[PDB]
Amino acid sequence: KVFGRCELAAAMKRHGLDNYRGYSLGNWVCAAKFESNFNTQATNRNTDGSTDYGILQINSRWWCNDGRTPGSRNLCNIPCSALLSSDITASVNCAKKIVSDGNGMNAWVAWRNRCKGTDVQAWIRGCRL
Repeated sequence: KVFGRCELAAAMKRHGLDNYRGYSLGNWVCAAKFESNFNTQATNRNTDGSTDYGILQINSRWWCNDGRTPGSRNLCNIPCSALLSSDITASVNCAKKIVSDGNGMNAWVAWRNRCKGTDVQAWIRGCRL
């Protein structure tokens, strides 16, 4: 599913991401924009042989099981394919664990490089939320 921006904002907010670990909803919307372009089906192989999955590009070395990543820990206890669903529940639950791991949203490289320090509230402008 390719979400609209405000559609995603509304779903993330319903699932309790706004202000989760102190990160406003715009941070989460911005991260999804630059991780996946709001596409739940996005997959991207990493250099280490792991793959990133879903709207928040969650990795198969630590967080989910894809059956092809040696050393996988599967800390979210889910198949990586659950992160590709049109229903973002599994991605949100896993993202809540990731952002709680010590480095906050720095865990998302695209957030660090493209969102952090910017006017992230622009990402929810115009939305009825």
